[PDB]
Amino acid sequence: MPYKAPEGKGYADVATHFRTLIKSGELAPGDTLPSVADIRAQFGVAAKTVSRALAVLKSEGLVSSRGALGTVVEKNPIVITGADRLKRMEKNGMRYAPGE
Repeated sequence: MPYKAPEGKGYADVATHFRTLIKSGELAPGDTLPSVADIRAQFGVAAKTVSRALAVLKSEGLVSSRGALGTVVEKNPIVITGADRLKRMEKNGMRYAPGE
């Protein structure tokens, strides 16, 4: 784990990279949130910034406060009914992390 420092980005980059964690990451939907340390290296972001995007990850990263198993990532599947919402047909459809 390389502690990757945030050069000039906020909780947008983490929200973006968290969408990857939820894919294969180890943090699939149905698993509970890791400590900020895991994010801190995966997200080249500040160790407070994870806790920032987390409030977005309720809709975005699919997480919800679950007072049983803990802060488990299965809240609200992002409104994806097409590739437009996730890939955006405005921009080029180049390779994204398909198994990270």
